[PDB]
Amino acid sequence: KPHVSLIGLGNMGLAIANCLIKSGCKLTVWNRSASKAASLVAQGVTVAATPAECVASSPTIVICLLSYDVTQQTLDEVIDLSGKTIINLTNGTPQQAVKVATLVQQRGAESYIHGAIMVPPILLGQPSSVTLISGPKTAYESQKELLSSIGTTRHVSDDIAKASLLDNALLSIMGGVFEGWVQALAIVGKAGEDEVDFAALASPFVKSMADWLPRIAGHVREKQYVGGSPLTMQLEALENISETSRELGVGVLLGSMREVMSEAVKKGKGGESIAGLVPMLTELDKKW
Amino acid sequence: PHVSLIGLGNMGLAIANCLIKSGCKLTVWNRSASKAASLVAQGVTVAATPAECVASSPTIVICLLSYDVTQQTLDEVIDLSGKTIINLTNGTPQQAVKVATLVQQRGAESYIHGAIMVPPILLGQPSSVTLISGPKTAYESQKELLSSIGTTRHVSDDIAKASLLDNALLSIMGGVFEGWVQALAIVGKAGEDEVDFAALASPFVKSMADWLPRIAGHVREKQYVGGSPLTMQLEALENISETSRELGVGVLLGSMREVMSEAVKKGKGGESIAGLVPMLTELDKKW
Ligand SMILES: NC(=O)c1ccc[n+]([C@@H]2O[C@H](COP(=O)([O-])OP(=O)(O)OC[C@H]3O[C@@H](n4cnc5c(N)ncnc54)[C@H](OP(=O)(O)O)[C@@H]3O)[C@@H](O)[C@H]2O)c1
Ligand SMILES: NC(=O)c1ccc[n+]([C@@H]2O[C@H](COP(=O)([O-])OP(=O)(O)OC[C@H]3O[C@@H](n4cnc5c(N)ncnc54)[C@H](OP(=O)(O)O)[C@@H]3O)[C@@H](O)[C@H]2O)c1
Repeated sequence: KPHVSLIGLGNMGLAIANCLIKSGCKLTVWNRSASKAASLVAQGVTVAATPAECVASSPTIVICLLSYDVTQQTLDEVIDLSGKTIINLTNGTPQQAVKVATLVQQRGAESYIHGAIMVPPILLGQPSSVTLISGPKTAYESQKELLSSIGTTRHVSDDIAKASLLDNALLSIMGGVFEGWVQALAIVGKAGEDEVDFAALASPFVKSMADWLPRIAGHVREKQYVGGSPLTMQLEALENISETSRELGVGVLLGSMREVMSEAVKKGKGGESIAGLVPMLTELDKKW
Repeated sequence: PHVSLIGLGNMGLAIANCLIKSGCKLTVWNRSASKAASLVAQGVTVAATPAECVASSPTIVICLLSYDVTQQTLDEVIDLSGKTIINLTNGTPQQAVKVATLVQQRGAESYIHGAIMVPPILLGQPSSVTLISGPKTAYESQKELLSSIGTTRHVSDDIAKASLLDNALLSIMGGVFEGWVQALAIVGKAGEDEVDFAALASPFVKSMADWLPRIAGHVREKQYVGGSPLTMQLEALENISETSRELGVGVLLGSMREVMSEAVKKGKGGESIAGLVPMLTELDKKW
């Protein structure tokens, strides 16, 4: 029954709380909306009135808030972190991880590790469900056992910023997948198809796309841009998705993809593979 | 078995090589005739014109860039009497109906539309699925020939269906690529190995793949309540932009940020990803 504090009782915060409770720990919680602790009071959880009193209560602080900005606001009056390990499970950018690591260090925190939970709340605590962890190996190692309450942790690096870097990279893929999937479902739906039957038909094709991704990552690393699926042809197919959508009276996502491919053609990269879009991104700070 | 092919691009040349490998008597036409050079050794006949290529065989395969190029290339093909047309040219549902009409008007026996769902290098593998729509009988007749490009799947008697499902599947592919390109740009600029990243990512991408049928049920059942609201997802998309700015790396997923923003405005911030589908079905708009 080690003492753990948890800041944030949102969708993911509350799933974290339940995992930590089941693990057999003595849990102090704080949330802006204290009512979100209501389902935890019966399970023997203490609700601290302020972030400060919450952090005082335990040597191990878990944070799972909306964002860095909300994390900075919440930690504002948390003056004393002596002998505390911070486990930050708040989505943010690599520098935001470094910024919170710095905020808690300046306040006497013993250590900081950052975690990206890669599943929705309902999956938290399945050994299958993976959380990526970055920060000092000894710090991970001391929290490993507690952290096993939320599923399998993968320590990806000693660098505090890395779990967030990989988080942002993986959420990029997820964002792209959902954008395409939502566009796919709007088209088949409006045209009077059953979305569940379409999904059964799509799943084998979506698995093939997943299997082509490593080959593409190799192409990117080796700057090998020639294949049988040029950007000119792919752009023509995206334009037909727009027209297909228009024909049905449905809206059109993938605009950034259309824009970056349109410009790619302009710069005489029209004959390159999808791997050729990566240098379009790495060489220019722009929102397509 | 006499087959005519119109189009010797990346996919057209792969089709040609499948049809040769399966013992067709191939006649070809392409705007750039030189693209038939690898086929002349193998005994293929090059026709001077679309008309003379179509004239040469009972069964016509078309694999051109677009509908526009197809109608422009069929401009002086005025006699399809006796011809069965297999159109493997990507296009809209309405374009498939237009070519079917265009080719009927000129005397074609029948017309089927197919959508090849693999790159040329995988064409001819039984694992490679080409969606076919059109008359069952017309498909039944061509099924044997088409076995050369892999496994064909007759999705509907309705000519427009292969192109409907094609556009739907290519939407997913374009999203997946958009995401992957963003991910690779981010981790590459950060000094990570793209191939080691891909190994790490693989389990996670397969997991996303598995989530999609559930989301389809949510869309059909109009069930938009879960533990992953759009406000939370938008916040994460915004962090991908800032992560990218930190690295001096460009950012895609613009239409995804935009539609989620409007969702939040319309009071749908609490909804799941499934709550985006009605944002699209309601309004003709580019996001
Ligand atoms: N599917 C998921 O839910 C999921 C999956 C993986 C990772 N994550 C990550 O987990 C983190 C939390 O996500 P969530 O799903 O728990 O989101 P959520 O349901 O929106 O909860 C957000 C949390 O942030 C707090 N908050 C927001 N604005 C605040 C403010 N201005 N001042 C103080 N507190 C504020 C909320 O307090 P109130 O309760 O008072 O609103 C709540 O505790 C995010 O960074 C997210 O990306 C989530
Ligand atoms: N490549 C793939 O991975 C892939 C996968 C699945 C489906 N497809 C679909 O298959 C079709 C063929 O794609 P592809 O990869 O063969 O594209 P491609 O390599 O761009 O070839 C385009 C073909 O259309 C011809 N063409 C273009 N503009 C023309 C014009 N104005 N007049 C006459 N002919 C013209 C080209 O002639 P020239 O040779 O003279 O330029 C060439 O034969 C497309 O609809 C595509 O979406 C492709």
